[PDB]
Amino acid sequence: GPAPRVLELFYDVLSPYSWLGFEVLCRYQHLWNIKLKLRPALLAGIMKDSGNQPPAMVPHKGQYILKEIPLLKQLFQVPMSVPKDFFGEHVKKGTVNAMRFLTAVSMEQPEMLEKVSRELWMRIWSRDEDITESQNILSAAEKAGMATAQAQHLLNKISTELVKSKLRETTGAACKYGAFGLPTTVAHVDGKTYMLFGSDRMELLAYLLGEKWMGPVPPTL
Amino acid sequence: GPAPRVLELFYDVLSPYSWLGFEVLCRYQHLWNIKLKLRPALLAGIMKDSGNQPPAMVPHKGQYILKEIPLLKQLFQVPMSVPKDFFGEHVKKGTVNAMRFLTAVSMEQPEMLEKVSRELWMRIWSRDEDITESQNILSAAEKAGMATAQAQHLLNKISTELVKSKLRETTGAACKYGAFGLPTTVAHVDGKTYMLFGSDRMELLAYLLGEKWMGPVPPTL
Ligand SMILES: N[C@@H](CCC(=O)N[C@@H](CS)C(=O)NCC(=O)O)C(=O)O
Ligand SMILES: N[C@@H](CCC(=O)N[C@@H](CS)C(=O)NCC(=O)O)C(=O)O
Repeated sequence: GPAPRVLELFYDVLSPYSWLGFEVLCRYQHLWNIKLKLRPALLAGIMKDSGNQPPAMVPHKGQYILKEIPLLKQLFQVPMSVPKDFFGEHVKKGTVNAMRFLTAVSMEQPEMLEKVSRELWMRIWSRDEDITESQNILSAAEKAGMATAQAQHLLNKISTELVKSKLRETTGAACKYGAFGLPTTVAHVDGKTYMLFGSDRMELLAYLLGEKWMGPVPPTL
Repeated sequence: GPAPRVLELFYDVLSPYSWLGFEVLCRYQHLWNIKLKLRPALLAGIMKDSGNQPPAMVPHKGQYILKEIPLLKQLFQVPMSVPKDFFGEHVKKGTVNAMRFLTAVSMEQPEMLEKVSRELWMRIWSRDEDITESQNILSAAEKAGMATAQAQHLLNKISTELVKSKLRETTGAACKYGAFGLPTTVAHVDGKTYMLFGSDRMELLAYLLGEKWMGPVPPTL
């Protein structure tokens, strides 16, 4: 049939909404005529370029997010839980090491990107564990089924210039597309380019794609 | 059968997303076991009684909104078109008048609230006409099917203290629920209270209610 439409998903494991958007597209890549391309980006890098302000700046907005997540995780069926101090410890510690590792993985082990991204989320957004320390990142990759030698090998590269600039490029591409936050999904359909922000634009995306929307947890074939 | 669940929708005709959320709930009040209670509120008051600035302050973000509206109007099937001087004209001015009239309508002519609200949006958000002048607001009420004498009568009360404070009270109730923008929908289900922001949370609202989601334009049959 018709060539699949390419979907570029820009995300940062630091983001709970990115994990929601990510699981939804991951589920639909076996149902819609699409080709999912995972693009590891840095939220901080995107908020920096886009000159975007902290969505928490507003007391009711930040509060709202923390009360919303526990409801959305049920709908989307993603085992996540609001950290003990998200806006404090995880956000300020950062994700550069994680995002750079995922970048290395997308360059050398593209078939593991999905699972390793999921494991890093399981740590920070499911078990409130740390994902800034090499041995922790390494544990995530190993749970994702990656061999210890291979994981360590990629980890050794996150300090490389190839990987460092690959991350900066990938997050610059998202801004060039107009990104101002994550998740950002860019859909390439019949010569057109759509940029959708958030994990609640998957139903609009189906419409633009001419695909059928069946909820965040569509029925497996 | 179980008593219907009350859904409170806070909206301001100034808001294009409030109109989207508004039409969605208006179409589902015939399908879901719910009771829709339209609550006219003033965005500006919500923006103040919460300290939340206009979302267009982030350059990349205002642009996203104006590009997204044309796509969402199709999905939702709502005849809207983006104004010209949205800022130094429609917004800079205000809707205080239109929201006060809608408040008077909700107090004396509750069965016309829906239609009149829909006609005021048709003006500002569909034909880019004005809705700050009495004779204009009047025109909206007439197209809604409201007799000119009745409409004029209500218009004469928008200066009253009853009406003025009713609008302030209603928009304050939104803030007490945690509102930081519009549309804000508050669902009361089994003793629990959910506050959902946006026209893109109806699919989560359906899950919380135990109802079936069938897109922004459910099968009226
Ligand atoms: N409404 C979106 C919210 C997504 C969101 O708030 N993402 C955060 C990072 S986890 C962000 O990038 N925000 C930028 C903004 O709100 O302008 C959803 O339901 O997924
Ligand atoms: N993504 C939401 C956006 C709703 C929105 O942007 N609402 C505006 C008024 S029209 C607001 O009150 N924004 C406050 C904010 O974004 O913090 C939707 O699809 O409804």
